[PDB]
Amino acid sequence: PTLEVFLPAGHDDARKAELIARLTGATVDSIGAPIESVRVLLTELPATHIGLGGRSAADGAPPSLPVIVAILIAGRTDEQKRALIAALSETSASVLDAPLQATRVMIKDIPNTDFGIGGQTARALGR
Amino acid sequence: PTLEVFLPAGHDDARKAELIARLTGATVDSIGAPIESVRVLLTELPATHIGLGGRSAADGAPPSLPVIVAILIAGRTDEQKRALIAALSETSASVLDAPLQATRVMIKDIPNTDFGIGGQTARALGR
Amino acid sequence: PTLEVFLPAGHDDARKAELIARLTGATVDSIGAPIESVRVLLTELPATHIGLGGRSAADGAPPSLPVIVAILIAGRTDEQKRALIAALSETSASVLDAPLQATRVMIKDIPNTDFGIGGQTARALGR
Repeated sequence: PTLEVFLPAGHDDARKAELIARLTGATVDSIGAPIESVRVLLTELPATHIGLGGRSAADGAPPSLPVIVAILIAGRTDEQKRALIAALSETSASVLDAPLQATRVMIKDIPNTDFGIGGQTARALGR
Repeated sequence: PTLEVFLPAGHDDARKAELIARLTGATVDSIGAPIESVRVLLTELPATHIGLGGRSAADGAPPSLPVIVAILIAGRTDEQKRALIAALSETSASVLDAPLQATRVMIKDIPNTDFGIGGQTARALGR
Repeated sequence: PTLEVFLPAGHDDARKAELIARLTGATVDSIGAPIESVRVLLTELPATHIGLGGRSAADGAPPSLPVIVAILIAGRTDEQKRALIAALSETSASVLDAPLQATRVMIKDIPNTDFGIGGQTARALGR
């Protein structure tokens, strides 16, 4: 699985490492992915680059991050996704001290014909 | 809705804020999302990170219009999507003094099982 | 590296597998990433979702795909990035039978503090 996490700029290395550790744990627990297959990509945004309701965070918008994109090989059930969504949301909210209501998760379900690892498709690899 | 706007570096904070405000308004008009639900994420990239036709601006490609990825919960109609592409594109061209002809919008539908709002799935809510 | 390729829906599995293999080789050649580290996700788009000039592909827009978002651990040189943009663009255009001028590449650099592999940061792992 590959997570892209949009978060406010400013957090220190220890907090970011903790975010990575905890979101990875949340993923492993939720959808049973091998821990070494979980990739986390943190994308920091300045307040001037974050908008909610047409207002920038620099101009006082309420919190709107983290937004997490979770890229998964197709196959997880609806209720497994529901569990993933709950776990990533509560974990990222806790670590970053963000309101849970502000979190958003978007799963991108990728057909096994449409996903490549090492140049080989997930379908080729039996996934 | 969440818009990720891939933006070449160089615009000042006022133009970024104007873009956030006007893209948000275009989204509200075209697909009728509650304004408070519209998120804009500006992904500002150096010219060396942006390829057009196989080259960066630094290697001779013409300047880049924004590329907007519009992430929607599944369920918007074809007419709404048509209106969204037009509105976001006209707004981009107007705000950035740029050719309408080169504006880009890519819509990604997320199934309601795959979308998370405050830790709950869209489907589990009324969506 | 993590590549997301926006492409028209409807390509057959053989062509998608070829695209994944060839984009992977292009990435290894260009920036020297270990082949097993290269992940590719294809994001298929309906023609009504693909906007250029404020009109969708289904509504008569000129070719505008493939668009590739390449997320890299930071540290690649401008020359490496130039090579990557060229190779990804030429390869994806060739495989998908698309015009080179339609292609776009967007590179996101992730600091090694912001990149996770198996719950550990790239910096932790000596990357």
